[PDB]
Amino acid sequence: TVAYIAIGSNLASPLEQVNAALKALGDIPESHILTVSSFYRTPPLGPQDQPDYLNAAVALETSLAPEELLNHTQRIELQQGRVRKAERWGPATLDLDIMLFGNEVINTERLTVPHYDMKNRGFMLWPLFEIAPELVFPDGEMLRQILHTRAFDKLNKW
Ligand SMILES: [Cl-]
Ligand SMILES: [Cl-]
Ligand SMILES: [Mg+2]
Repeated sequence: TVAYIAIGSNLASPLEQVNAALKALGDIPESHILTVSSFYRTPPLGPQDQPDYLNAAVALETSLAPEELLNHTQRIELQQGRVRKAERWGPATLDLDIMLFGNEVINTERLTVPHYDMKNRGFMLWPLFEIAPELVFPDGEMLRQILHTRAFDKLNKW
């Protein structure tokens, strides 16, 4: 099954963090990285000069069950980042989100696929469209269509 995973970092050298996260993701059992997007740059909300976010998307072929994949992504986040409690409202060392898992729809306390609000987050959709321009969401909506009809500025590259 192809899982699409969102990667985000705005602390401790994001280029270093995304690269470590990619390596970790690549090591997950019964899984293989199919494709990686370019790295995008998402500035913060606010003028106060806060660190920009590096965002990416990964196509991960996997024979794992969705909750099994989640066990590894959470593990990776916990081992590589999640250093201070403030990161939940503020800058983060590493965020790993499972965006999509094949055409599955999943709503458990643990795991919600498609990811919460992802259709309204260009920092997710732009890199996903780079690697999967023909993608169709589980409800039948085309990703391309979503980007042609919602108010997303083009994200600049890192
Ligand atoms: Cl850099
Ligand atoms: Cl959907
Ligand atoms: Mg392997």
